Amino acid sequence: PGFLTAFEYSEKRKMVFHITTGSQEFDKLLGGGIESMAITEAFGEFRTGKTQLSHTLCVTAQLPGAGGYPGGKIIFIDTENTFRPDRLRDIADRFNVDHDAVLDNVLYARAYTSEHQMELLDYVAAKFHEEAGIFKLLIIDSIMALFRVDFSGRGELAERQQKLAQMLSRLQKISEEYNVAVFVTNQMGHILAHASTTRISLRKGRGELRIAKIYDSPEMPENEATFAITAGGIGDAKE
Amino acid sequence: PGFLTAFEYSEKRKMVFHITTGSQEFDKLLGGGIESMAITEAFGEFRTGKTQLSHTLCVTAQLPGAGGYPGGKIIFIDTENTFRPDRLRDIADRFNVDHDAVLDNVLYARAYTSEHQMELLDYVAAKFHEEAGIFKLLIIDSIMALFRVDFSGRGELAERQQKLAQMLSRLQKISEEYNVAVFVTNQMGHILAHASTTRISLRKGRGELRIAKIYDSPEMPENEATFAITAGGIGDAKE
Amino acid sequence: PGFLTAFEYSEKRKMVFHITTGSQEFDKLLGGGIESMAITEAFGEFRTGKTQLSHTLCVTAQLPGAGGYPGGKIIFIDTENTFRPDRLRDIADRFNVDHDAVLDNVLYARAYTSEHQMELLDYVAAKFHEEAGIFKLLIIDSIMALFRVDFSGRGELAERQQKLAQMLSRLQKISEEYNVAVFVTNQMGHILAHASTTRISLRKGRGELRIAKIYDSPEMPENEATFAITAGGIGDAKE
Amino acid sequence: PGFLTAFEYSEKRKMVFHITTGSQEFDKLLGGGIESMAITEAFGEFRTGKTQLSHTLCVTAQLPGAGGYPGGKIIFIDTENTFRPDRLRDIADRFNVDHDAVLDNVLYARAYTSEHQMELLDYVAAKFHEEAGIFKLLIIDSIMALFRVDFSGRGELAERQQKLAQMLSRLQKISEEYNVAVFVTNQMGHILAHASTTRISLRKGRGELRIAKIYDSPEMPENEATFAITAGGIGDAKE
Amino acid sequence: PGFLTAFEYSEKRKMVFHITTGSQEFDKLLGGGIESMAITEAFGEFRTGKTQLSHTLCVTAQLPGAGGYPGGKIIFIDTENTFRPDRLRDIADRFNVDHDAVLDNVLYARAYTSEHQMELLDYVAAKFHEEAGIFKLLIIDSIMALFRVDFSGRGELAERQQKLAQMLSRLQKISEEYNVAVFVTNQMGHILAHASTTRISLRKGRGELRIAKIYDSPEMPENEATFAITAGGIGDAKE
Amino acid sequence: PGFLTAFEYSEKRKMVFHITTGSQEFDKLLGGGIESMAITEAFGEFRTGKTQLSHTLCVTAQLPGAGGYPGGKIIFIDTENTFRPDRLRDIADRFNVDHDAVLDNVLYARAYTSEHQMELLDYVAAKFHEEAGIFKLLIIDSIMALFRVDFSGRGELAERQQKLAQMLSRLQKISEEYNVAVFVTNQMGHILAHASTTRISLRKGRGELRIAKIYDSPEMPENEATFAITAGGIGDAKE
Amino acid sequence: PGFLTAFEYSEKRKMVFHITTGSQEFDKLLGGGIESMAITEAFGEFRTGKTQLSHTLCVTAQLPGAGGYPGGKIIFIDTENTFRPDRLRDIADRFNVDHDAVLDNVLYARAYTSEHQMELLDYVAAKFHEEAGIFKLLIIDSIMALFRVDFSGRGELAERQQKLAQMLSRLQKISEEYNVAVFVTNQMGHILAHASTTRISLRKGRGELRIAKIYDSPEMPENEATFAITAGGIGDAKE
Amino acid sequence: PGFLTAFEYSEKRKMVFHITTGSQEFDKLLGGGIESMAITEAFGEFRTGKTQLSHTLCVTAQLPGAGGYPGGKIIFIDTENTFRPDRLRDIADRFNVDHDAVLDNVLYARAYTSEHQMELLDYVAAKFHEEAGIFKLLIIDSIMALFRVDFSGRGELAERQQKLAQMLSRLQKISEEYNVAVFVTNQMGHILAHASTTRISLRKGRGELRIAKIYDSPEMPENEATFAITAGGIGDAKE
Repeated sequence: PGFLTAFEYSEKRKMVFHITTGSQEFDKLLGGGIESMAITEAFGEFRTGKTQLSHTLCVTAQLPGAGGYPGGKIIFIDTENTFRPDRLRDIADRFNVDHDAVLDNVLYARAYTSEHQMELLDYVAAKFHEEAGIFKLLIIDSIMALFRVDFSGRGELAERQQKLAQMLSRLQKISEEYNVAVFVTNQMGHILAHASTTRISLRKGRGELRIAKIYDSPEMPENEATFAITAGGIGDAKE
Repeated sequence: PGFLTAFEYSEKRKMVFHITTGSQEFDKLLGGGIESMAITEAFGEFRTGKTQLSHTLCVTAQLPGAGGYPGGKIIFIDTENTFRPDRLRDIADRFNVDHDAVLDNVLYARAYTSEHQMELLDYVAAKFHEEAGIFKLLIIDSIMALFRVDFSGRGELAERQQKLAQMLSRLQKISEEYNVAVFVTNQMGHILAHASTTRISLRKGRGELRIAKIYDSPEMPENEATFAITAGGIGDAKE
Repeated sequence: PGFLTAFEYSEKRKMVFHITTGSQEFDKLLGGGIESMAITEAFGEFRTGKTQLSHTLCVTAQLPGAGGYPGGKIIFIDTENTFRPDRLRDIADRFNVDHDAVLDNVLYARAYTSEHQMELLDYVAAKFHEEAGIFKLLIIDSIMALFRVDFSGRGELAERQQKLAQMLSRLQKISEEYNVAVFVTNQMGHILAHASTTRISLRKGRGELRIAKIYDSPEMPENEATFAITAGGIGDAKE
Repeated sequence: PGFLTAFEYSEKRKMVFHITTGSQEFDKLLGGGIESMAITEAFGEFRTGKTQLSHTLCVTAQLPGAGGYPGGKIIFIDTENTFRPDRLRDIADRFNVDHDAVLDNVLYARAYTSEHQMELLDYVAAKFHEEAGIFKLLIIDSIMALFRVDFSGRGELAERQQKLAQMLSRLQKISEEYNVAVFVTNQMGHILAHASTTRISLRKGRGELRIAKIYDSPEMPENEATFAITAGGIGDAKE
Repeated sequence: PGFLTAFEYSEKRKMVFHITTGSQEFDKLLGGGIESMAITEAFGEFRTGKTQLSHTLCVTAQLPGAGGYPGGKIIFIDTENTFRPDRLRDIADRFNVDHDAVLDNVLYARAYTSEHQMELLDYVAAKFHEEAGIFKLLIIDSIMALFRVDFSGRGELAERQQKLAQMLSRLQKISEEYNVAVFVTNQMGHILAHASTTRISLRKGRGELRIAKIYDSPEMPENEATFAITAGGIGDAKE
Repeated sequence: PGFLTAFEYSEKRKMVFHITTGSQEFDKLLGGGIESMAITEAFGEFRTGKTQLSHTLCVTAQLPGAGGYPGGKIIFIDTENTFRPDRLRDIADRFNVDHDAVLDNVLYARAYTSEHQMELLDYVAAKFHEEAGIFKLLIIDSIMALFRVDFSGRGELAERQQKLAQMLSRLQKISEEYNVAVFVTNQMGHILAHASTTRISLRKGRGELRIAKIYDSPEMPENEATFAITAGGIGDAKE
Repeated sequence: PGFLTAFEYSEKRKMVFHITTGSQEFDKLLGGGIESMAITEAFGEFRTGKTQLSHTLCVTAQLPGAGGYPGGKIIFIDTENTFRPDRLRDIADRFNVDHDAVLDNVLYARAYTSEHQMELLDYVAAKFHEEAGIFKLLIIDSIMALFRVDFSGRGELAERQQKLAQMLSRLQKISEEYNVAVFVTNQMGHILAHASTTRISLRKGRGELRIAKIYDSPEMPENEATFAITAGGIGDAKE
Repeated sequence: PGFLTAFEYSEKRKMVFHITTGSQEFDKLLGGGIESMAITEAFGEFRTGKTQLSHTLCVTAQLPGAGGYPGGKIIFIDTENTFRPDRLRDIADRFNVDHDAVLDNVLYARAYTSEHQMELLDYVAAKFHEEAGIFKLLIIDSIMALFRVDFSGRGELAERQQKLAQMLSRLQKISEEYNVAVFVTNQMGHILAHASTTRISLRKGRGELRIAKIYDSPEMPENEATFAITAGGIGDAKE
């Protein structure tokens, strides 16, 4: 049938793995961190760490971890142009790992147009459908931002909202079907809400520390998560 | 004739069966719980149990019960992505039933687009028309939510309201004609009102307990229903 | 000629028969109750008896009565889905009549779409044109309600008001031409006014009793009608 | 020529005859009552006698009267559905005339649609063009009312005002050309003003009596007309 | 050439003749009365004599008068339907003239539609082009009034203002080219202003007398004209 | 080349001649009066002399005058219909000239439509291109007025402003190219401004005298011109 | 390549020559006066000298001057119609030069339509492309003014702004490519701003003197320029 | 694949070179100055140095400097028309370099239309794709300004915003792919924001000095940069 049983489905959910934020109190809000078969969004301020974090996971998703997560290659479509391999080699250190590796470990792609972006997504698939079990994360930062662009004024939102979900769906179908963890940064019943299953909001608690909270995610705790940031990516906020 | 007699019709209504909410005072508002040949809606808050309940019935509709209700397979189209087989095996327990069963007992399907959703509904039929008397519940949560999406702004509601009922009708025609009990969660003379014969409103009475009320349903009692929630699904609220 | 004489017409009006409301003071407002060759509308509140009454007449129109009214079969198109054969067998009693009869005595049909509804009306005809003198009532509750649905927002009322009367005319042409009594419930120079020759408004006078009044009908009395309701349908309100 | 001389025209006006209202002080406002080669309108309240009067003339136009008016057959297109042959036989009495006659004396036709209505008018002609001098009155009550219906909202008045006069002209061309007296009831430089040469306004002076006045008619008197109503139609209001 | 010289033109203006209003102080405002090769308009109140006057000239234009005006046949297109040959025979008297004559002396035509009206005007021509020097007046009352009708709401004035002048021009081209005197009644840089060369405004000075003034006409005097009205048409207002 | 030199152009400007207003202090504002190779406009009140003046020049442009102006034939397109040969013969007198002459001296043409008007202008050319040096003035009064007519409401000004200049250009191209003096009366960066090189405003200084001023014209003096009017056209205002 | 080097470009800029305003303090604001390979605009009041100045340069651009400017022929497209060869011969004097020369020295062309204007510009080219180094100035006064005309109301600015720059570009391409100095008068990020490289604003300092300032031009000084005007064009303002 | 690895990408970023502003405290804000594989924008006031700076870099990008930047040819598309080779030879001095060189060192192109501009950009490519490593800077000042032009009013921004990014993308694809440093001046989630990776805002600190700040750029410091300007381009602001 065009669908499977509950059992046969939970057969799959046993392959749900979390990718560490690199911040224990942050991973706790996500009860593990980034999840698979689920698009996760990054809510923030003008100056947010989402861009920083993206790299962090560019690696964590290589370091084996909890739940017997092996670690795997990655795809980093960069709409904005803030990707910095240099930041990577700066992190692999805090995790004591070969430089050329982490880098040989991340797939990079610049998103220019809002058609290019999906020109890409429909390709990310092929590479996932080619071989499987290798790619554990699909990080696109930021997805939206590039769409507010090619729009035809506040009169053609209709070609945008239509196009936006025409893909955000194709993004969902990837996540759960190919089993990976898709991360996404941006600054916006909004189509990119039901779309993303977990939404993290970010605020700054005075330079060093950052407060991560949830806007809407299954079993969402009322408490916040205090985390810090440094060269070595994201980590715990000590005394 | 393109229609049957009153007698010949009441011949059918004798096959109307209720599926337990798992909460006596809740089943009383529905005078049995979920009904057949009738779409039932779930009104709620940002954080409602409708999503939880859906699973509850994912099972109750397997446990034989009142009115000589046998129990049967099910179809759970999930628009939102909050279906959790794990929650099931956690309930079958409170009802002392084989795990692999309950699961082998539920048909799962993810709704991605608002066309996909009906691509599905027109199929749910085929499986119902293939063999009969097996499927006792059609649970779609949430039906609407996925439609507020593919819409073309607040200018093309016209393609939406048109499309929405183009199906909500096809949903009705299933319920009564194939005799099953269709449950539906959402958060909205509104097309999805005459559409659904029974509308349940949900409010939270301080974490543990929840107050279920009726917005509009035949022989609707003025009183509310106090029920609780736990791992084992929905149940009665004790002292 | 495409029309007949006054005499030849009054030849027909001698076949005008009233169908009892089951409430003497109610039948008096209608000077007999429901009339033939005339669409009668039911104005009411959120919780009105119109739905209850519909069944009442589902029978009364079988019990011979005043003006030498024989009694006959019936057609109950149900847009809403509140038809209850069970309620019937509960009434035939107060009128001491065979159960299987009353039921074998009513033609049932669910209205799903606003096209289906008329798909039906144009058929109700055929059955009336096939044989005559058998069907004494055409009860559609509610006619409107199902139309507020398939509409294309408050911008396409134009396809609705046009479609609505495209039928409400076909409803009139039935009533007078085939000589029957068409009853209709709903909650709205309004097209469904000139359309219906007799309009009854309903208000509730504290649970037990109900006050029926006229909004606009030939020889409309200024006085109201106090009637009650019970399992056995509609009846007089005693001390 | 496509027109005749003044003399040759006054040749025709000598065939102008009035049809009694049955109320002397009313006939005086019209200086005879209803006129020929002239559409007369009936302005009124929710509960007006125009509907009653229509029948009255259904007969008066059979009783020979002033100006050597013979009397003749009639055509009563009924848009509303309030025509009552019974009311006729109740009037012929006050005028001591055969029942079957008065009735055999009136041509009846129900107007359903706003196209039907004219489907009729263009036929009323044929019967007038067939033989002449027999039909002395063309009573359509109400003309407008049925048009406010098939309209396409307050946006397509343009198809209505256009259609309305497309006929109200065809109504005029009948009146003067075939020489008859067309009466019309309704409740509205308005197209149906220049259209109707004589406009009578109606108000109620406490149940029994009614006050008829003129809104706009050649040689319109400033005074009103006090008339009464009973089973025998319209008559004078005594002490 | 497509035009003539000033001399050759004044050759024509020597054929300019005035048609008496029947009121000396009125004829003085027009310095003779109605003029030829010039459309004259009649401005008035709800109850104006313009309709009365029209007949007056229906005759005066037969009585030889000043400037050696012979007198001639006439064309009275009647949009409104207030033409009364009877009123004529009532006037020919005050001018001591054969009845059958005056009447045999006026050409009558009812204007029904706004297309009919011009269907006529383009014909009035033919009769004027056929033979000449016979028809001295073209009286159309009222020209406008019939146009406010067939209009398509206040949205299609564009088909009206366009159509209106499409003719009012054809009316001008008649007046000066065929040399006659066109009179026109109505109640409105307005297209029907430059159109009409002489505009007379009418007010009522207490039943018997009427005050005629000018709104805009070559060599327009500041003074008014006091005139009366009776069976014999329009005349002077004595002590 | 598609243009000539400055010298070769001043070769032409030596043929620039003024046509007397008949009022010295008026001719001074125009430093000669009407000019050639230049459209002159007449701004005024409801009751202005522009219409009177038009005739005045109908002659002055025949009387040889200053700058060795010979005098010549003329073309008087009359949109309004106020041209009066009689007024001419009344002026030629004050200038002691043959009557039949002045008249044989003016070309007359009535403007009916706004298409006719230009139907004419494109012809005035032909007569100017046929022979030259004969026609010294092109007087059109009023140009605009006839255009406010055929317009399609305040929505189609676009067909009007477009059409208006489509000609007012063709009017300019005549003036300078054929060397004549075009006079124009009317009552309005307005298209008919850059269009007309000299704009004269007119006000009334108590019946007898009139005050002519300039709205916008090369070397426009701040002072006004006091002139009078009589049968003999326009002249100086004495003590 | 479709472009040249910086060197090869400065090769051209050595041919940049200024054309004297005839006012030293004015030439200083322009550091020489009018420039080449650059459109210069004239901002002013209702009564501005821009029209006067145009002639001034009609000559200055013939008088050799600073920077070894030889002097050359000129093209004066006149939209407005205020060009006066007479004013020229009045200036050549203050510069002691042959009259017939200065005039034989200026190319004249009247701009009638906004299509004609460019019909011209695309021709001014041909004459510049034919032979070179002869024409040193392209003076169009005023460019805009004629465009506010043929526009289709304030609704079709879109055909105007589009058309306006469709040319103002073709004007730029002339200036720099053929090396000349284009002067332009008018009265308005406005398309005719980036368009013109130097914008001069003009105010009047009491009849005799005028104050020239800059609105926006490379190296624009904060100071103003006091200049006078006389028959001999523009000159310095003495004590 | 349609994209490269992180390593293989950082392989490229090692070719990222900065081009000196000529102002140390300015280069510090950009941590080197202009960057490569990155469009840099210049925010300013009516009178900003962006135009001046453009030349400065027209050279600096020839002087070898930090990070082992060799120096190379350049492309200066000039929309505005303020490019001054003379200013160059005035700068090469402060950097002691051959004049003919610096100039032979810059590629010049005037942007006329908003289609021309891109007609160019798609060519700048060809010259970059022809040979590589020679052109180190692509300076377009100003990009926007020329677009506010050909727009079709505030109604067709839709053709503009669409067209604008249709290129600003093609500009990005050049920068990073061909490795150069694109500088851009102008005065405006705005499409030309995500578009440009580094945005510099400019304010004037009293004639001599200028304060450069950042509006939005990766690792944007809160501090400002005080720099000066002179004939020799941009430089440091001393005591």
